[PDB]
Amino acid sequence: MLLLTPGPTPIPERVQKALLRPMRGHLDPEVLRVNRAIQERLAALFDPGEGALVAALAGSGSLGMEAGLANLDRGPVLVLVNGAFSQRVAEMAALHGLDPEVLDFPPGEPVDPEAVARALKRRRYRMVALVHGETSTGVLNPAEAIGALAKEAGALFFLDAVTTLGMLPFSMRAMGVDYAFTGSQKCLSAPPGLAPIAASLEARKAFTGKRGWYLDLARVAEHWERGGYHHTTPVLLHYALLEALDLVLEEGVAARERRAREVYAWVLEELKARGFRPYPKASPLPTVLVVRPPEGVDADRLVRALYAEGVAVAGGIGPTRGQVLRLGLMGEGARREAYQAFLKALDRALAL
Amino acid sequence: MLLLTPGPTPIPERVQKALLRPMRGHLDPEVLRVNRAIQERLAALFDPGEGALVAALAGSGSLGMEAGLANLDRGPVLVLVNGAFSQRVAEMAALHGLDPEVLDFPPGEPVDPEAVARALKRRRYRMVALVHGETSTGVLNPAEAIGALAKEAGALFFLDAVTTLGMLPFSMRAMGVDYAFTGSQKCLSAPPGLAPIAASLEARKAFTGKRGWYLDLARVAEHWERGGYHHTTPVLLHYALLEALDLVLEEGVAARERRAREVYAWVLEELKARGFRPYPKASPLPTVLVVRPPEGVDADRLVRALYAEGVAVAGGIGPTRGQVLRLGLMGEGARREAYQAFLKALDRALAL
Ligand SMILES: Cc1ncc(COP(=O)(O)O)c(/C=N/[C@@](C)(CO)C(=O)O)c1O
Ligand SMILES: Cc1ncc(COP(=O)(O)O)c(CN)c1O
Repeated sequence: MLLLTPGPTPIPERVQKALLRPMRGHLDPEVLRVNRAIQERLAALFDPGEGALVAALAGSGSLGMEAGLANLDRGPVLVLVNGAFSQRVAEMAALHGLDPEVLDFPPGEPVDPEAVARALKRRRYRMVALVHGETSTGVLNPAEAIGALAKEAGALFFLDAVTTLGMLPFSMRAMGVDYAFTGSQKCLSAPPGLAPIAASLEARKAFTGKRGWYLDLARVAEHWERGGYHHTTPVLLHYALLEALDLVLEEGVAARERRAREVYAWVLEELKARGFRPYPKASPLPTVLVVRPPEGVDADRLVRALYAEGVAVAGGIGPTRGQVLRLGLMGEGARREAYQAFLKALDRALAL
Repeated sequence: MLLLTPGPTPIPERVQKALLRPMRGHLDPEVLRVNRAIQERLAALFDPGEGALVAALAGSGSLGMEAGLANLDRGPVLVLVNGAFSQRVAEMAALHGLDPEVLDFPPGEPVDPEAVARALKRRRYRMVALVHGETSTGVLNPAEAIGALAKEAGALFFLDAVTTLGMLPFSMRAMGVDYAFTGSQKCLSAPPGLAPIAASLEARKAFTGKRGWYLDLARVAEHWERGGYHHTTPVLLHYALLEALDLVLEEGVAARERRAREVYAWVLEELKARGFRPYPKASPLPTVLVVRPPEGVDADRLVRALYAEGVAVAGGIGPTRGQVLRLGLMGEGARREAYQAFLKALDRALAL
């Protein structure tokens, strides 16, 4: 089953094999040093700035998302929405009483900085939340510009980097980000179960909220910074993430962005040749190709057909449920060979 | 490094090797089949009653602990405390504004049902919380007795079964338990990263509190009962957990208890002969051997000495910090070969 879902992603033998290494306690100095190494690799990708909290939470990307909200002392929070996942952010903010304010943009269209700027003048915000690459629509948002605006309005900048960290240009310092996170199974090509996070110094000062125990970043810091006991960690996953991080760094994000952009380009031409149409109206996300099937072809049915043909892709989600095919070009998904196989399966699927 | 910490525990080869199976999407029909398989096995160990919610949360035992509290509509909650982990239960209950009422018992001593009976007559509790086996003290609490008292009081019965599920006789129905949980790395001897949970129909009816997103059991239910999307799951851990669950059912809980109790008695005599003394004053937990060191020997120093000899054990925690050694007799920890090596390393350590 070729894995072309825009998360989880294919795992390199080298990484998955790391899960075979001898099991150890979560407080074993060796594991503590493995955790130290992980922080250093993640810092090279995150570029978080001194005094920042860098860790890998024991959960999926969503845990990382909620941790960046549940610990916030207060709202209001300007949630920039243009997709299913920024919608999830607003959903979590509301749940936690951060009195979120939604600034909506049409699915398939990028968030507009000019619009953001005007919204920031209307009220004072403690935090502004954005999703770097909106997986549900295949849209890349202008985070660097947004971050500059947030800093001007004196608001913390929360950024979902699931579809970008490890594959596209990323830097918290450069984008003025106060909180970033991803999942171990995204562009990092590691097995799912961990959620790398990064909280700047200013984020930590504002993170005095106490609404959850498991996701309390203060408790998390005690283990990741001081080696104290918070809760038992998925040690084996830690092994795999460290190995996965070395792999990413050996290649370098520049080369990884090229892989994605190149394949994205010809796959779209191949799909347009077959009647498909790109979903994003502008500012496409290189790591996730989202397309509408040919007229008269049911997207979800096509996903089921592709599965039967040996290839797993994703259907739409949130605003695009039942309307598209979402193709992963994150990590090992972004491979010429993988997509040539996908096209063979697609043709078999379309013939039925 | 021989892993004899009372959690995590050594992992069977058959179990760890399952982590090498082909990665799949969290919604892949094959994975959903594995999940239903997981539920079947856990229901066999939990014996939760009809309509109960059974699942494996993506997180450590602590996530399972908080999940049964953060989802509770209202308190007050009578938290029976006699160890570090029942104290954690109290800390979570407070955070979530469930008005916890703590009833303390001396560390090293089991909770007394008669004292609980009186407390339950002093006030009407929405829930009664207990730790089946307190890992910090090596004490086994009278879960069955307390559950009968809870049912009479009309209170939901919350039970931490981390050191008991998968090794000691257990049944939510027989014990009147409404919420039970454990971790994958405990008696199940699987890789850490998952937290098996079981909520009774009555717990589900009362679980209408919305305080956390990730740990919302209603959302978890949507994925584990209807195959819907909640968040990406640790797919490889799921593969491993199921394999570990089968290993448990193939041996049988009755036989696993016997295995643990047999080693407990033998190791304890060997340790007494060497000047060690049992920490529990009554009702010793067969799955966790807690001992005080010989005269003149420091507990934490001995733990480091053992590590230097290639053996990993835990020192005290919470109320027993620096006063004891805690040896794991859970899952693969309960093996003669393992503890014979322990004694060899121990005598080398004691010689210095
Ligand atoms: C932008 C974005 N943020 C957060 C998440 C949450 O991560 P996790 O909890 O699923 O680990 C996803 C996952 N989106 C997936 C890959 C999974 O449903 C998809 O279907 O787009 C995502 O695309
Ligand atoms: C009795 C008890 N309860 C809960 C837990 C929580 O598990 P974890 O460390 O896997 O979060 C533990 C293990 N620390 C425990 O021993």
